[PDB]
Amino acid sequence: GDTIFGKIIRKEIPAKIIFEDDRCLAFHDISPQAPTHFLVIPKKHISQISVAEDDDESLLGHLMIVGKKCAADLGLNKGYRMVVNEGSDGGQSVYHVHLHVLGGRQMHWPPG
Amino acid sequence: ARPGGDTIFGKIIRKEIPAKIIFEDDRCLAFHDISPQAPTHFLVIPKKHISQISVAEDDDESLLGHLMIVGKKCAADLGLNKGYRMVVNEGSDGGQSVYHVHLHVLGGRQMHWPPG
Repeated sequence: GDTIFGKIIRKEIPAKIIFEDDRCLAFHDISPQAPTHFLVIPKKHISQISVAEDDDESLLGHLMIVGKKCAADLGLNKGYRMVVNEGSDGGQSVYHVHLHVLGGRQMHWPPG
Repeated sequence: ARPGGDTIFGKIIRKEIPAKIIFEDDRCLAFHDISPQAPTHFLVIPKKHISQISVAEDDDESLLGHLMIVGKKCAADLGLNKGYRMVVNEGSDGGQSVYHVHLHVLGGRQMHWPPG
């Protein structure tokens, strides 16, 4: 089923967009957990990483490459953390695959 | 220059130091973390040495995606039916301690927010 991230992709509700191409979108998280906290999402509706297909491998890697390029452009020269949540134990909040990128502060261990 | 490099992860790739290996293919290796932060905590690493995600090349996209696909398949094979968290750390603020790219996969308990 549709999600709020689908609405963001379709431009039906606002988001602070950092980068877009034909296959993904990066935008600042509405509930940031670090001075910089953004998401990179595919335009294809994959509901969760556990259901991603083998043919999705390059697309998933593209999310990470876009994420690292956006992080550099946003000035995260001291580093950052990338996160994908799956399911209830993973704390996944929206059932549309999304890569979190967080930085601008020391990230701690354990990662939640 | 041995394939995989001489970080501990390169040594693990070449079977020069022991590891508890879950899965291995021509591109990557999954093995259990020695300092687990959850009841299940493993790492997926490429066999190609890339020091950190910030220096990955555009042509590394398929490999990076493969780490995630292998991570999710291993998580299912290990019975993480209630979910899990995948983490890549970059540099000092990310807490990266080994400069060979690695994907953490953690599960078997409720993970909390923020993720560190």
